[PDB]
Amino acid sequence: RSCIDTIPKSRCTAFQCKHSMAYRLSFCRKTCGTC
Repeated sequence: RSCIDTIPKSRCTAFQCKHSMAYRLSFCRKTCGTC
């Protein structure tokens, strides 16, 4: 189970991490903690 972020965490900030899953889905996989 290997996933990698491919976004600026900046985008998956606390404000979009639990708001913009569009990043926190599989863009900020680890970065947020969703993969």
